Amino acid sequence: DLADLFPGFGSEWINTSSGRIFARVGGDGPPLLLLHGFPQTHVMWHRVAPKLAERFKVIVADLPGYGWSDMPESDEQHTPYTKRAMAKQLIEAMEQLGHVHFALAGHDRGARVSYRLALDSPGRLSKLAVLDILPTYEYWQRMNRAYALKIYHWSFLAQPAPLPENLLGGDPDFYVKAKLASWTRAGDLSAFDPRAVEHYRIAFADPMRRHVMCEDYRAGAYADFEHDKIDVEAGNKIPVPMLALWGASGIAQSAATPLDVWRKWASDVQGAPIESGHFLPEEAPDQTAEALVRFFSA
Amino acid sequence: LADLFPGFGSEWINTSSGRIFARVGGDGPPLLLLHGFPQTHVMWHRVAPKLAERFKVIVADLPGYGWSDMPESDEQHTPYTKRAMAKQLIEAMEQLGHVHFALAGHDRGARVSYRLALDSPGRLSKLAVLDILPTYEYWQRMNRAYALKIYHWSFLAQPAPLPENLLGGDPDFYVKAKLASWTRAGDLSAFDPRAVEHYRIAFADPMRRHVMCEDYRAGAYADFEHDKIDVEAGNKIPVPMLALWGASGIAQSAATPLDVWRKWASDVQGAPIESGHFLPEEAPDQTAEALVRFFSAA
Repeated sequence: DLADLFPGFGSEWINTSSGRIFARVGGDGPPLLLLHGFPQTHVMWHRVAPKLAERFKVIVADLPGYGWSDMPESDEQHTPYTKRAMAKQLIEAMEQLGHVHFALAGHDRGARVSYRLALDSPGRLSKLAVLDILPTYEYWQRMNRAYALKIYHWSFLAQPAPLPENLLGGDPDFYVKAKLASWTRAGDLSAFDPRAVEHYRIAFADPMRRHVMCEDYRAGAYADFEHDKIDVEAGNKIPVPMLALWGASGIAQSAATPLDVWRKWASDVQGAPIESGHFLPEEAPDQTAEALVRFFSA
Repeated sequence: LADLFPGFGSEWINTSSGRIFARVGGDGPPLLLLHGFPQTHVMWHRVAPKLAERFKVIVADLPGYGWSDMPESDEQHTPYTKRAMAKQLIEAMEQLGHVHFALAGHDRGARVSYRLALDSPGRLSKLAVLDILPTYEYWQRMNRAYALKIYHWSFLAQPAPLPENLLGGDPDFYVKAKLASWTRAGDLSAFDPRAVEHYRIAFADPMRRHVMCEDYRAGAYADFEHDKIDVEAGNKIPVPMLALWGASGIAQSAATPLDVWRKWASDVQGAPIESGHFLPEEAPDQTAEALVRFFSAA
C-alpha cells in the first residue's frame, strides 16, 4: 500500500534487453530523465518532478534493479549494475520512448549512471545535472580515514556476498532509515515525506533488492572505478553542458569545492551549493527544482 | 565451554575499570598475552602451554572482551581506547605484583600493547605485537584497496547503534565470517572448534558486541589521535619489540611491516610467519617458537 506521489504522472514499464525499467512519466516538452540513488527509488523526485513537468516530459525512472525495475541477473563482475551497463540499459529504455536525445538529472547512484552515460554516449544528452556526487574515481582516490568513516558503506556494501546482504538483513528497516536520516542536514527523517520513506522502506525490505544495491556498490568499487580511471588517464571530459549541485552538508562537499572537482571531469560545468544534506530534491526541493528548471530550460 | 588451558589457573583481577579475566599458568618471568577481535584469551590456547614452560603466562581477556567486565563506554569510547585498556591492564598486572613484564599482543591486544609501550614503557620488559601495524598507519594507508580489505575498521566505527543493529540479526554469521576471512585457508579449519565456540559465545552477547564496536570506534578516533601525537612527535617505543605478522595477514597488506615498525620502535625485530591473521592458531608452532626465542633472549 504505497502512495502515488506523482498525481497526473503516468506509470510506464519500459522494456529493455536487460529487463524492465519502471518510470513515472508526466509533463510535455523536451524529454528529461530523472535518476534516483541509494537507498531510494524514483519517488525521491516527487517534490521536484511536478515543477520540472511544467516544462519537460519528465521520466522518473527506477534504476535497473531498484524500486520496481526488474533486477537483471548479476555476474562475477556485477556487470548489470556497473554504471556503464545501467547507462546502456537506460539509453535503451529511453529509445523505447523514442527519446534518443534527452536531458538527464541524477542523484547519488543515478548521478553516477548519469555522468557515466555522458562519458560513454555524450550524444544522447542535451544537458546533464548531477546532484551531490563526485565521480566514483574521486571518492576512491580521495579515500582516507575521514572519507572511509563518512562513506563507510562504499567499502561495506562492496564486500563479497553474502556479508553485507546478511548484515543488512539484520535490521533492514533500521538501516535504510539510518541512511536516510544520517545524510540529511536535519539528522532525522523529518525532511522526507512519510509516504516516500515507506516506498524506500518497502524497497529495502526486499532482500533481492538489497542484494542489487550491494551489486551496485560492488560495481562502484571495481568496474565503475576502473571505467572512471580509464577516462581520467585518457583525459576524457564530459562535453555535455553540466550542472553539479551539492548539499552544503552533503556527501560530495568538502574543503575543495565539488565544482572544482567536476571541472576536471567536464568541459562545461556550472555548480552551486544547495543548503541541504545529501537528499537535495527532498530536503530542498524548491531550491533544487529551480536550479534544474533554470539550467535545463532551453 | 571447553577448558583449553588445562592446568592453568583462573583469575578475576580487580581493576578500577572492571575485572580482568585471565588464565594463568607456568612460572618464571611474567608474560601477558592479549587477544584481539573477535576473539578471547583462548586464542592463545595452542601457544601459551609452550610459553608456560618458560614464563608465568597470564592470558587475559581484554577489558570488555570475553569474561572481563565491560566498563560502560562514553561518547569518546574512553575505556575501550587502547590507552585506557593499557592502563587497566597495568592495574591488573599490578594486582598480581607484575610491575614489569613481557607482553605479547595480537590484533586489538597488540594495539593495547604498543600503546602500553608508548605510554608506560617502564612497565614492559619486551613487547611482541602479532600481525598489526599501529592504528595510525592503517588509517594513514586507508586507500581504496585497504578500505576494502579492512572495511570493518570503518563499519564497526560507525555510530551506535548502526553496526550493533546489523550484527544482532545473525551474530554467529559475522564472528565466523571474520574468523574465516582473515585466515590463510579462508575458513575455520585452523581453529580449534572449541575455541570457535568461545568466540561465538562471546560474540552472541549484545553487550560484548557493543564493546567490540566501541573498541573500533576508539580505533577510528581516540586511538588514532593518540597514535598521531606520537608519530608526529617522533615518539618511539623504546622497549625491545618483536613484530610478527602473517604472510597472508592483515598487516602485510598496505605496508611492509618491519619498515613501518622501525618508524615506531627503536629496537624492533620482525619475522613473517606463513599464516593468515591468527598467528597463534594458524601457526602455533612457529608463533610459539618465535615468542619463546624472543622473550627468552634480551
